[PDB]
Amino acid sequence: QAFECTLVTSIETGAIINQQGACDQRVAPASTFKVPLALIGFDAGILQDGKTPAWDWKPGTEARASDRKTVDPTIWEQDSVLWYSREITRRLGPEKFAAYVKRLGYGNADVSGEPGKNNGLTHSWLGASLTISPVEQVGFLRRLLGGNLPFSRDAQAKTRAIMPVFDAPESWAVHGKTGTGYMRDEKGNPDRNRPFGWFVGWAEREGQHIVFARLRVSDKPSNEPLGPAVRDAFLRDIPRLAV
Amino acid sequence: PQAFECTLVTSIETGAIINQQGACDQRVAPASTFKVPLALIGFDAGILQDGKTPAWDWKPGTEARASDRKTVDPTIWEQDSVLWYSREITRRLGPEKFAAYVKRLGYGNADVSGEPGKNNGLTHSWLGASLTISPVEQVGFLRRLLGGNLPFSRDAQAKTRAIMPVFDAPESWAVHGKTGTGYMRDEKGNPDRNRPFGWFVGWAEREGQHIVFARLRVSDKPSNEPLGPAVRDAFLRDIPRLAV
Amino acid sequence: PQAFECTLVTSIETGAIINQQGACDQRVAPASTFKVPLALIGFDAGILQDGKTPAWDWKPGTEARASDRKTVDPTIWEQDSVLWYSREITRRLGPEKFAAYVKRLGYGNADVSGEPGKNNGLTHSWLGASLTISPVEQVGFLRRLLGGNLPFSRDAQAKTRAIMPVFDAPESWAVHGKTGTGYMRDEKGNPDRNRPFGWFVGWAEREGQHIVFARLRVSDKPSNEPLGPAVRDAFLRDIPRLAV
Amino acid sequence: QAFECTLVTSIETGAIINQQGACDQRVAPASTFKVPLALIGFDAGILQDGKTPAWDWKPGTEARASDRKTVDPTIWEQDSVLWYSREITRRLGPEKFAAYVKRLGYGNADVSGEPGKNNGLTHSWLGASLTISPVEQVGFLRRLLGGNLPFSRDAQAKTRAIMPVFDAPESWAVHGKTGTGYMRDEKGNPDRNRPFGWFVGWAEREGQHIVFARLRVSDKPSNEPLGPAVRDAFLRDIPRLAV
Repeated sequence: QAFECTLVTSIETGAIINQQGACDQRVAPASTFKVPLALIGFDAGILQDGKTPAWDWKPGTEARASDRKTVDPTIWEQDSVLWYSREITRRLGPEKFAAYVKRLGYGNADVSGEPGKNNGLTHSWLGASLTISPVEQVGFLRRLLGGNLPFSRDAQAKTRAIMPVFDAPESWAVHGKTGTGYMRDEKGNPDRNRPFGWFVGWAEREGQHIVFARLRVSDKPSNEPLGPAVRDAFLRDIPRLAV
Repeated sequence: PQAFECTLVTSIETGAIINQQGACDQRVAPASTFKVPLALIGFDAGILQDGKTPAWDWKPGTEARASDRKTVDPTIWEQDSVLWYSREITRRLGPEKFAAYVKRLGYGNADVSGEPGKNNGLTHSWLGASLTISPVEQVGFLRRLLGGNLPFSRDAQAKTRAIMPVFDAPESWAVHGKTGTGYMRDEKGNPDRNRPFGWFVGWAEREGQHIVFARLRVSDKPSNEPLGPAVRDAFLRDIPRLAV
Repeated sequence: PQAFECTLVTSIETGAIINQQGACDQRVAPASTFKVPLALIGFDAGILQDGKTPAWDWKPGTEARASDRKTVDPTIWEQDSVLWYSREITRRLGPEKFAAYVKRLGYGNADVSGEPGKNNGLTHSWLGASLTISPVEQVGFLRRLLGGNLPFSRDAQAKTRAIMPVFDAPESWAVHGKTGTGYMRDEKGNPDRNRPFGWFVGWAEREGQHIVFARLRVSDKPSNEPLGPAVRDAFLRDIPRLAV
Repeated sequence: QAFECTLVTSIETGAIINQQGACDQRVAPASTFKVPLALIGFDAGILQDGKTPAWDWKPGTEARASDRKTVDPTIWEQDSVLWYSREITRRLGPEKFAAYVKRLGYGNADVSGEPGKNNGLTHSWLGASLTISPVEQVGFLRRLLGGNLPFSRDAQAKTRAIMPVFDAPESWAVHGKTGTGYMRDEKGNPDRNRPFGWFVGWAEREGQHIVFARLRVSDKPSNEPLGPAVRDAFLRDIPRLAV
């Protein structure tokens, strides 16, 4: 159980450009969920623009030691700061959060979490219940770029605006979000020996517009976060993959 | 008690024990976890300046591993083995300074005189010749190092922490740890390749949460793999659950 | 301002200007510094393969100086004059491929339609018939070429860089540059042999240090020698000073 | 302002075999200074043998783009790698460097650099203060080959052992070091239009040992480094000159 899936699709044509692997295995989105959660936050009025609201880290909430303590939506997409996402879902509540996710048609749309643990608002996108496949990531991103999601066009445009931007060889302008996670073991604990990494988003060059998702599931531990390593490998591969 | 494993995890913010398996008071040679206090001694004594200085070169007379015959700075010294770099620090210190520094630290039994009749205190004391330390004493030393509370300059303590190898772990943890490997001494001061042991000691941090740990595994069967790396990989896998 | 000189030098590692003399936005014909983008277009279109392929022969019906009536490959083509080799590349492209390639490059004004009524877009556009570019636009194009950041395959960009002429300079610099020579157009689109101009554009590299440059001299007196080689030799002499 | 000097001397006699020009004009040794600096490095313990120490190029230091990034004393004499020589002098410090050169009696023995620039440890042998004539180069090399220099014979033997080796016509075995530099203009900047090239060393064949130095100072720019061209010309000339 260790693989890598890559799906590259033309937005204009809709046709497959490049597909490696079956691309239908569902795993937790990890922090690629910051893209649909940003859309939900902007639509609900919790998030306002790229700089509003700026929240301060509170003791007792989870964040990396390298994370910045004052976070706005733009920095939220760059750092880990799991508490920022958890504050958004807390302000939504269980019922608004579940209905929002069902309106998105995002993966299995299961944010109830683990049964008997009441962790749907804090862990569902980390491995507690919510899963999504590379083909469904692409399906969601295509709908986001076409303005077709049942969310306000203002919230959709702001979601695209805080997406991290990267430069790829051969003049490809890439907008993408990384995600790092770990498969659960028997007891339901994160397994450091089974990391997985996402890189999803879209890219443009001249007239061409593409949308992609790369997923790599490993069965050996990684010293670095796997998400950034998957992204770097994909940024190097994207000029060859898009021809 | 021929074969055992001990784990001690302590919270910096509260001072309380988070998790303890075993008695954790069995004293054993530090065996290259000693690079943590030796780095502190080096920075304080002026022998070391920063993570890139001094960069010493291996010389043909000095015995070393094949991969250790190169230029080495304090950062590389902590990442790889490079035993000769450690021995160059103690050679510059001398026996009197080295004994006074370790005694001032209260590090284990603070005995770096080596084996009597062999004059190997500067070269083998932390490898099994005299110096021993327990997991609870290692956590005690690490706890004061993190707070800048050892009787040394805060600058030297900060530089020691900065060259510690870093590892990523689930649930936003970042682990700064040093491994160690060796063999238990026999009935009369000699290695016993049937009783290997492994260390992994250090600290781990999230935002507003710091913990200090020491893991010691002593076996009664030989092992192909060095025990240090195996102990580290298992602790990094366990630390998300041992921390809550 | 009929006569002037402009020099722009930019750092790749930082993206910042190192040295600028003059405004550097005056557009003139590239005049065989266009061999750099035309080589890129040639490699990308499959017309050119590598530094030695294809080797085309001059044929008796073709305009050329005495020294250019021989076998020519891309390496020789960038080293020597050989205007007919450039004309053979654009003939194989055709007007619509040539115009789209230059527009895809964003090279200067991207106008290769030539002088209206003369149908010389494929033969004279980069020699003063339509296509113009400024020193800042030369540096911008060369900066992207050096990083493989033009909208072409990294292979074609690498082969374009490999056939650039190389010159050595003091302080361990190696300069990869292309010269250019021509005359300014007059009031009604005709050569003004009293206003010669010279280019020297390219990049220079030391270990871990890359810079991109363009120097353009426009005169108002007829020159003894072609101006390209004179601008080059002066720039090669100046580059150690301008780079620090 | 432009000339070429060549001095060829016998070891068995000390007598001149061939001399073209006056051979007393002093110019900067450039990287023929790598021969005396190698002797200083082995004697001071900074250098150990042909393969130790191996240093790595660090960003911000000067080297040709074609130079290898990992250098030992053998490769040091073959590539340019100005940073390798500069690291050697930095470990000596200003006083040990000047005292070593003074004990060597090398040219004008002036490594203080230009006044006000404090570049004695970085530019003195490139044109900032240190100069040497062809006859002084032969004088130094003759004392190196005889073991006469006031340095350990271990250091002397290792300096000779890393000297580049070339094959010359008519069975001449040549040990030579190349050097390339540029005369300074008014403000002390290197003048590309006034390059100069060294080739110095010794050569052996049957029962004949010769020492030589060739210097060409030009007043027109050189297409390639002058040093290698001077060496190639001298290797062609050496069977006729030693006759």
